[PDB]
Amino acid sequence: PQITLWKRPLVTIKIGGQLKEALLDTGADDTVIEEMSLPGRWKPKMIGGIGGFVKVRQYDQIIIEIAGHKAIGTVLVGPTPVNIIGRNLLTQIGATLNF
Amino acid sequence: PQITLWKRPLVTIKIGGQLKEALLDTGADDTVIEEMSLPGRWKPKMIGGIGGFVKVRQYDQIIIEIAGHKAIGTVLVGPTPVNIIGRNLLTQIGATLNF
Ligand SMILES: CC(C)CN(C[C@@H](O)[C@H](Cc1ccccc1)NC(=O)O[C@H]1CCOC1)S(=O)(=O)c1ccc(N)cc1
Repeated sequence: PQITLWKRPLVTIKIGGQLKEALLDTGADDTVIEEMSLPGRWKPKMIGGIGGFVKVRQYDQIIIEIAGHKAIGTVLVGPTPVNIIGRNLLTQIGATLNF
Repeated sequence: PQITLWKRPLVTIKIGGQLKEALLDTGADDTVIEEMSLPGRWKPKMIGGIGGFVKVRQYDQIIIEIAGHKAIGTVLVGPTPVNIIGRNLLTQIGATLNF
């Protein structure tokens, strides 16, 4: 698909058996999802943006289905106001910015 | 151009005659620039990011060149980890996300 940016680029994802809406965000280095349980080991991380930093849990080797495409990578879980698909997974689905 | 996302999508912008680096950010509704002098009056705006809400200065109808493409629109000035080009100006330069 070709997604225009007149509105927020929101897509459905499936993660841990759950359907969520997420923003495709080229300015996010990594994917961060609202609080949920994920399998496996995690370690703490701080991520920062407008308004400062938030503490998240970093899970590796997580599979997400993004607008029907599967990708695997690191997912950060924490108190984000919006689910964000970041570059670490956008690359895997072949997403590019074009102008 | 086509910009892939293996690295941060950093481009050169020109604003006030000065070259700056900025991040193309589909997850940002608005464009946010580090502190600098811009002409004209400003009005208050609250924007929310991952860490919370913050007050910034809104300048309307500012001329900015982004990776060689001319835009004229709203620029917010405030404490930002990086200059961010948001959807309000990505749409003016015709940017789309493709996968
Ligand atoms: C600020 C950029 C450099 C980094 N952020 C991504 C941005 O796309 C961010 C995404 C977002 C949208 C809505 C609410 C909360 C966050 N939009 C954003 O702040 O919009 C503001 C700036 C002007 O318009 C409004 S991030 O969320 O802090 C972040 C940082 C690290 C990772 N791993 C994940 C995300």
